[PDB]
Amino acid sequence: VDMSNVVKTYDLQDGSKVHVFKDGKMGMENKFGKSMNMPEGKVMETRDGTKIIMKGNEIFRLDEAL
Ligand SMILES: [Cu+]
Repeated sequence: VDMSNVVKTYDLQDGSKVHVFKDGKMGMENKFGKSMNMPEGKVMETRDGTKIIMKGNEIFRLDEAL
């Protein structure tokens, strides 16, 4: 992964990673570095307990206010 152009990574509980790039592209790799299609509309939990959903090429994160 070209981490110098990655602005945010989400480290998922299952060891996969979602990477969001400076130009707005997004990709995913499993724990072995194999590319994955991103599951749109699926709740995914991060290692620190955050939950996210990807929809319309955007990341939505559990509202910390609640
Ligand atoms: Cu995505």
